[PDB]
Amino acid sequence: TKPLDGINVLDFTHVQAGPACTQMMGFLGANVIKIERRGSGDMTRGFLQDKPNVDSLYFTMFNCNKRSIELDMKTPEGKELLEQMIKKADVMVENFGPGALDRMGFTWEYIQELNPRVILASVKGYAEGHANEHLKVYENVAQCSGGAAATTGFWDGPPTVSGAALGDSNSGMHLMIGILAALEIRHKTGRGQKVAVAMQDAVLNLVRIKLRDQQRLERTGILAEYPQAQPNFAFDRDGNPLSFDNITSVPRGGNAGGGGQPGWMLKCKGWETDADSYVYFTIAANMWPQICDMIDKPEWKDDPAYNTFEGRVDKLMDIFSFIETKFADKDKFEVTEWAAQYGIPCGPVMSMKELAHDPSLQKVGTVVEVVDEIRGNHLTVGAPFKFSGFQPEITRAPLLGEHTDEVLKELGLDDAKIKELHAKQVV
Amino acid sequence: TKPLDGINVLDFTHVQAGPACTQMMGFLGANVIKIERRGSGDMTRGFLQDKPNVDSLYFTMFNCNKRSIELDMKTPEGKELLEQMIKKADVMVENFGPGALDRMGFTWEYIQELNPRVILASVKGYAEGHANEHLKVYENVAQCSGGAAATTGFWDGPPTVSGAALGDSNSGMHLMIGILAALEIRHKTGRGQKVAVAMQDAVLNLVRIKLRDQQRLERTGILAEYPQAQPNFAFDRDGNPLSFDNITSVPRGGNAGGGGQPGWMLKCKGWETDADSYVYFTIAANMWPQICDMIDKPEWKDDPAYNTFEGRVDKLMDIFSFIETKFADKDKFEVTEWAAQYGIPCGPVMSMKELAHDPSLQKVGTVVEVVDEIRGNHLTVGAPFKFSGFQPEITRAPLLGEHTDEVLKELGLDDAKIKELHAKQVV
Ligand code: NA
Repeated sequence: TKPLDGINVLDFTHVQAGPACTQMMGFLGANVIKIERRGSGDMTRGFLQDKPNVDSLYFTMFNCNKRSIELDMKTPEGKELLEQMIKKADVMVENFGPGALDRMGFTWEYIQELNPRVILASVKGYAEGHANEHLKVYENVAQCSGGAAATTGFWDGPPTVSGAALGDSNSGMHLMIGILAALEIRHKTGRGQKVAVAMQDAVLNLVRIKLRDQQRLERTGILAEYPQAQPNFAFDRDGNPLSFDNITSVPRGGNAGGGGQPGWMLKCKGWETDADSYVYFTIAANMWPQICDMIDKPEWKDDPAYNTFEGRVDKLMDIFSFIETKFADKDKFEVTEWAAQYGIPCGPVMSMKELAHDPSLQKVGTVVEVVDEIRGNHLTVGAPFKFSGFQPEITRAPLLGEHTDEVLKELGLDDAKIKELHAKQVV
Repeated sequence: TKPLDGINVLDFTHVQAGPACTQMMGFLGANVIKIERRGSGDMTRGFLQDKPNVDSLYFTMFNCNKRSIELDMKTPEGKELLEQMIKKADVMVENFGPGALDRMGFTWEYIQELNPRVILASVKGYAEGHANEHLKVYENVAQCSGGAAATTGFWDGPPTVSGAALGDSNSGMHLMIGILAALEIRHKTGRGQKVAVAMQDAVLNLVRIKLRDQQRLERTGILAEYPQAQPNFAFDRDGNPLSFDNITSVPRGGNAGGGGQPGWMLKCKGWETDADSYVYFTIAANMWPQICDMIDKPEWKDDPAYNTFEGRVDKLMDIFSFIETKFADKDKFEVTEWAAQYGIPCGPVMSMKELAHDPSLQKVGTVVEVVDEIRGNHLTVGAPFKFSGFQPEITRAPLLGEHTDEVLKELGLDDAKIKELHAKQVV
């Protein structure tokens, strides 16, 4: 028994945000019917393919546990089909532009008329009511709109995008929270709701720690845990000093700790010829004696220039630089093992190659080999929530229109009618 | 009616990941009782305070819509009190070290006996059964473990952390999905489950697109949309040109498009003195004619060297450099409007200062002013999901043990018993 067994999802989504939401629902047991445009379908199918005329890894890794039906929703027969499907549905998920679904003939009011129990879930770029609510947002545009780009990277370089899908998949996971919340009250009210997530808002949620920083900066004029708080440390491209004297918006802090304890990205053996030969090393305020033992600096234990966070503000980047010299002949795994002996939070920069072939992630079901006889097997990320009572069973992504007839038969249509729909090119 | 009205949460969490989960449940109506250590409580209270002896902004921005009780769980009386609270709870939430809750007297097995309906939810560093299951993980350590640092930043720079809480808040939002899914299944089964989210796995879920890229690279030996795919553009430390000939793990691509169309971060007027005077500019394949119009390059519309993705691969960075020269005397909002009249979605980098005081975000309830009559008002981020049926009502964060006696009275304790517990230093 899986959490969303019996939950029927009408899935209009494409690209990444929406599809990530409905795929993860499918991993938890939902019956996901992906409605695709006749003859082309989700643009990810043909987006950066690795084999010619085979659905891409972009498509397969975001569309497992779904069935595909092709539908021309601009036809009268298509609209009648939708109406029938909505009456069988628990959740409708879409990421069209503002007002698109209303123009297709299906307002929220009309949807409620068709099915009082159906939840309507949307991914948007900007929140409804925002000055910016209508225009488009790709992955990195949301990262920029939500404060992530401005606070990511280095003080002497540009705003920097995250490799993680802070815009797309993050918004999809946020929409999943919204949909599940709507399911929970429906047990009381018996009624579906409209739920929407703007990509800017999903990013801003994760950037909450930097809105803390903005207020601290306004109130106090300094962020003591940032590199720029160290006198004479940070400079711009042209050699101008960067101190909090002149800083009015949360700056980029390089590899500083964020919402963690102070930390830094330190080089390990092989860093010149291996881009990922680094650890993240933390200096937790309650672990200074342990650190002093590790690096053989007993004289730093009782010295007030070193043994409080306040004392270290003027030299912390010097301390990271010295710690780094201890790792010069050790790889990242052996530095991680060394720090762990002291209980010091520290871990490796894992490469994508290391992650793809890691035995442990395959053991726990986080990296999963999907069985696909048509395209060949591939890896995907599984469910990142682990449950005592069940396990996902991940199955291959559908071919375009693979399940059209199967789905129409479930709506009780006879063979003659299915033949008519094909002949009319409705399906 | 709010989704989680009547859901009683026994909240052991501290720092960021756990508290972000329980706060957002509170925003959706949950009754959150935060169990804190007598005398000190959640470390965020005293972490980077902006005023002496006043709860920090880290604390207040992650602990609205909660009540605080102080409890010594090392005492037999405290353990008995916990047993009573567990019997009235729907969800227990924790982010202690591995085994820590077992050691304080409450194994999953014991918990099930006390209350067959209760859900136990945990934030972990690595998943149960992982080779690294006993490693301590916070924020940037998790960004490193889950593939984000390896794939964020520049090819000639270090692995780079996101300013967004990819580790902590992201893991908390993933746990909330798990909890809501456990509630769904409990409606059918009548039984609670154990759910857990590892920070590595929450990060890797958002890094799915780079696991796409790792398989593409292994299968084909190139990622055509990356800057390194342009011959003689990207160089290493020593001045040698990088190419995918010798790249076997997904590299850092600077400000390339990720899951979006090809893009780059482009300077606008004032970039030397304003760190956030930038726009993200996307070159979507079927927008090339509009882009040619915008930048007055009519020759490029019909030239096969320029008018397809494939043709642009050997010079895309040159094209970006050229487009950037057109923005040198325009600010990021002027550039965005100029692109928008050609139908081109361009995105400004929003500073934290701009976001904190943006009218629109306060209009839609995404940035919210909390009325805090104890500490003075502050801003926070609200619910990033917007519902037709209700609005969150955000109330200020609790003082340490502010609600101890209130909570004990709800358990059925009389004033004499409560007085005894205070005297014995159990609360
Ligand atoms: Na030593």
